[PDB]
Amino acid sequence: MDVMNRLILAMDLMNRDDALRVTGEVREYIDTVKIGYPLVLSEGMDIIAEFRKRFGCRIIADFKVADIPETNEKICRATFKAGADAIIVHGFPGADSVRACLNVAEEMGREVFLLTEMSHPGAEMFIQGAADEIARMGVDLGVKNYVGPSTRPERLSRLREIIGQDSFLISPGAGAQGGDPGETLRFADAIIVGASIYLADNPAAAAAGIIESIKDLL
Amino acid sequence: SRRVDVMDVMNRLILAMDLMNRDDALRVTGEVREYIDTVKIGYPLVLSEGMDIIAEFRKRFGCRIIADFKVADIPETNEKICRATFKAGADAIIVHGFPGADSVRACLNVAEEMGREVFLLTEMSHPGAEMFIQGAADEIARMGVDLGVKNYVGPSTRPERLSRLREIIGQDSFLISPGAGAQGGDPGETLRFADAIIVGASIYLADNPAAAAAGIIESIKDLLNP
Ligand SMILES: O=c1cc(O)n([C@@H]2O[C@H](COP(=O)(O)O)[C@@H](O)[C@H]2O)c(=O)[nH]1
Ligand SMILES: O=c1cc(O)n([C@@H]2O[C@H](COP(=O)(O)O)[C@@H](O)[C@H]2O)c(=O)[nH]1
Repeated sequence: MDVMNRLILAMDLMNRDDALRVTGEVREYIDTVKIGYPLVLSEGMDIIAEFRKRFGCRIIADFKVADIPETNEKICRATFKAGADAIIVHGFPGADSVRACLNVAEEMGREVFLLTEMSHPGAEMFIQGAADEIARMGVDLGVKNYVGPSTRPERLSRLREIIGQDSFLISPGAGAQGGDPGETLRFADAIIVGASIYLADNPAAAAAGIIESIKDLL
Repeated sequence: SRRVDVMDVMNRLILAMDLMNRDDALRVTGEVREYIDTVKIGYPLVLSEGMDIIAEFRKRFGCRIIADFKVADIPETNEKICRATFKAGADAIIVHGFPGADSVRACLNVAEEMGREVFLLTEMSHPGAEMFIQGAADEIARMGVDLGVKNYVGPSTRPERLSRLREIIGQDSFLISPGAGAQGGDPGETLRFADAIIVGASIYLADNPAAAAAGIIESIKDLLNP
């Protein structure tokens, strides 16, 4: 997919008015919005349909789907019915769980993003040791879209090595968590940015500033 | 209950209510209410009908509600998810252990503040669980013990693993177990180790869900009470 300015907004405000207002402020800079459970649990799945309709943007549902295959299927169907273009799925529950999501996405013309390694310190306990194998499992499953950590560019490089140059890689952890936009974009196709933008005094200025800092990579 | 300090679950049977429309979900839950007082509500129903389905279940049935949200994000996002869930009236939430201790601790802190419970999911019931989760499961359980977790989830499909998990978490912990029924787990064998079983489709897709629940209860009657 073609993400404008290589920048995806993580819209984790939990109030519909604040979420709509802030997203509107940065819409000229960003055409791809990640909506997760903080906003969806607070305002309902209809918020995905509303965002796509109002903003004419791509919506990635960040649901970190992590259940058994049959439940994963139900979650994916509900999510795509609401109009999401893509869904983020954990790889650690294994290949049948991921395949269930891939099957629903194929049926409905949507994409699965496989989360391979996470950005937070706790990721080092169990996920990091499995991450290379999760990525390889994704390759064998036919996964073309992946998520890996801005906070560990050496791990992004390794992930890129496994998934190849044609796969799409997006990366959270830039800004608030300490990752650097420019360094992350050496390996990832796009960065995900949340609080650095949505908690800024001027979200538009924050977005513009991030974009200026990576201007030569656009 | 098996101990005075653990969650009392009527008939050791928790309904996994994964129907995806309000009318069917309310009907089936109402039909089985004389057998079951504890309902696990997950994303299939919540995404379809909204978090206010929790409010409706509390109103109509007064059942204990476990929000099966398999929380599996970074600590900051986990906190937001737990806050929204308990704000909506859930009694407890289920959290993955695979993302590590800081992510689990975030959920425990919210539960502590809000006077609710966290269940730690240690090993899963489906075959895919063997690829990565099973190899980490003993360590995930020990992590739970180190963090002071009292409530755990482990697989009905593998009682030999439940035996081991019960060893790690001890007799003073509360353990519930999905995979009984549809996925092939046996209720009686599972209840050797688990305090309660979770059952979904073999009840909610039955021609007569009440009859299905009653049949499960009859099959485990020697294990019921207290
Ligand atoms: O490994 C990961 C995977 C994520 O989806 N995320 C998500 O990316 C976003 C990061 O937001 P922020 O820029 O405010 O740190 C959050 O929505 C978070 O849940 C993450 O931080 N790390
Ligand atoms: O390891 C696990 C953990 C679960 O929460 N579950 C959940 O338990 C329920 C099982 O339902 P069923 O009896 O229809 O197989 C589903 O809601 C599923 O998401 C599971 O099956 N295995």
